[PDB]
Amino acid sequence: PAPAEVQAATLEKFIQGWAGWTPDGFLANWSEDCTQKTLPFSSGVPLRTRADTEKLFPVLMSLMSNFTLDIHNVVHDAPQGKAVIYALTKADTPFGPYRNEHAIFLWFNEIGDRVQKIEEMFDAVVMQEFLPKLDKYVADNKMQLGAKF
Amino acid sequence: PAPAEVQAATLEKFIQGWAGWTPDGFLANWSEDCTQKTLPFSSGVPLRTRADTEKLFPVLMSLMSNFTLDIHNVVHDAPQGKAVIYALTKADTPFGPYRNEHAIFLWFNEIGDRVQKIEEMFDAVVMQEFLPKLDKYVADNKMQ
Repeated sequence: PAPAEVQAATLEKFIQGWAGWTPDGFLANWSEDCTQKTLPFSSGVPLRTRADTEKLFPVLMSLMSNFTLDIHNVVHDAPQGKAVIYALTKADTPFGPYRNEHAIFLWFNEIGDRVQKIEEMFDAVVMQEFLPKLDKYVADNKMQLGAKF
Repeated sequence: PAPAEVQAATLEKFIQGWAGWTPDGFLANWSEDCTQKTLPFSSGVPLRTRADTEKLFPVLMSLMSNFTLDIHNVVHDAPQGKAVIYALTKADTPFGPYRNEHAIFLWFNEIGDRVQKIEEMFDAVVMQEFLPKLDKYVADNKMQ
């Protein structure tokens, strides 16, 4: 129900904040009550709060250097306040080269200046080797995040 | 630009034909030059032509009974003539229960009454168990 030009500006700011690869710069575009869901539902990963996200992303971005974002497809449904992005990522990690692809569904808030809900499906076969190394990493350094992956 | 209502009718006919309610079926809504892409790109699967799909669907259909389609999200970008669907499927197969989830990206043709190309990302971890069973079934029975 937010204006389309307001939604489109948030969509671009969301992409630029993601490509900038800073926690504050990316989380600028998320509302205070934004949740993240990992798809598929069969994976059984619980919803992540904004507080979970604020702990996970600094760990993520400190371990992924030379981050590169390739935007492949953007689909914006302004009357519904929804958008979809298919993107490809790459980076260097202590665990070796990182390669991922994302299908990200977004919901804008009523004002349209923030993202209120995120559902994300990614390269699950490749990530079933990388994400557990992240969790083992967090445990070995006693970083006690209260959130996994 | 293709009208949003024309595109929406194709979107609904695509979903209804996928669920099996439409007459003329799933493939009547695709252009003659429609292709299907298996996401992610890292999987290295070449595009499936319309002829490949017409060969492939009778094999899946024969192996799948009680097919059920659950639509979770539809995102329609009428200005660009694009749409995204997130759906959940289930069926009974000779290999046991089938469970899949789909993130399907759709491009409509210029007029808007047909699907011009498809890019699909599915439950890859679960499909790594199911898809090679299909190839073994095809090979064991000397198909194609």
